[PDB]
Amino acid sequence: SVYDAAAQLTADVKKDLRDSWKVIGSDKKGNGVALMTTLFADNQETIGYFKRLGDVSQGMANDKLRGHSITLMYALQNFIDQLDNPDDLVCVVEKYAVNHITRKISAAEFGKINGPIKKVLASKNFGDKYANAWAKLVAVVQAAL
Amino acid sequence: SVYDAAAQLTADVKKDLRDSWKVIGSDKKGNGVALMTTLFADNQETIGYFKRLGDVSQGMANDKLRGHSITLMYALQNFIDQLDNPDDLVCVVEKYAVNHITRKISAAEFGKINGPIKKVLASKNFGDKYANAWAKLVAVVQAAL
Ligand code: HEM
Ligand code: HEM
Repeated sequence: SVYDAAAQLTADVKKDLRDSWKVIGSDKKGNGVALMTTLFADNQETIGYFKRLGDVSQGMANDKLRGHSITLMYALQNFIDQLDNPDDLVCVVEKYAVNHITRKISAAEFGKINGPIKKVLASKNFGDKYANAWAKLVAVVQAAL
Repeated sequence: SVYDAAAQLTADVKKDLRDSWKVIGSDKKGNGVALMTTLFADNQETIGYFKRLGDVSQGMANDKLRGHSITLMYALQNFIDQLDNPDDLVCVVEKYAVNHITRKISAAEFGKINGPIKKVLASKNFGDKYANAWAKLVAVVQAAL
């Protein structure tokens, strides 16, 4: 359940999420597009879902991809800001979950974002410990799909 | 064009937007729900558009309305953070515009949000000058509808 998944965000996990977000959240445009391009590059089978964005290989030059990417980073900002209150975290998670359920995105496919997050964190010198923390947060969204 | 509208936002207008957002954006859950409930109170004809959120008169207790309201405040956060780069502002504005075009929300209907914004600003003592600044930002989105 979403609530049990949310319960897994312990004190250390929340700390690791905040500390790493201070760095990756400071460049939403750059890191957001990096996240998306890495997803498309490593999981080419997911590109079909993003038909509305056009030629996603254009990266930063594609305005639709840039707009989508920046907005996605604000969803993460949203999650981080709700870590203090699990009932609020759950209602925003469920809101975004619906955006993906309507696009027929399963829990398994949503989980494909973990690879890209691990790589982006790694490029900023944040290792496995941080990648695992982020996987826990992603797991909360997965529980709602 | 949307770019024209964005490019018309001046230094004094941006200053007023940021100064007022420092306050209204500090309690996203509270002011977000206040915005939505005020819209429903003053413009009852819009309630039907939000059927997905369920019984909106439940206010804060309605988890779906709460999730929506908090997320709406991050859309405004997004706009405020992109004020100095018109190209970035335009791409996020067009992204959110699509969310409304798909729901058949016209430019005139979107402008109905100005009343609620004016009232919420007034609750924190931000007057007409600030309401006009916000109407200019809303007009940027209207240029995309
Ligand atoms: C960190 C994880 C992710 C977050 C926070 C996230 C967030 C978002 C947000 C905020 C939107 C815009 C919602 C809307 O306006 O309708 C979106 C759209 C979308 N997401 Fe995700 N997403 C994530 C991962 C994924 C993954 C892994 C997939 C695919 C396997 C996916 C597929 C989609 C699709 C298809 C859209 C619609 C794009 C469009 O046509 O505009 N998302 N996502
Ligand atoms: C300050 C202005 C506004 C902003 C920034 C804004 C932002 C948003 C956002 C971020 C969403 C979620 C998009 C999605 O996930 O699909 C949304 C949904 C929606 N908005 Fe707005 N909106 C604004 C004003 C309005 C107004 C005045 C109306 C028209 C009465 C409107 C009607 C809708 C509807 C019908 C939905 C879909 C709700 C649902 O079923 O989830 N919006 N808006």
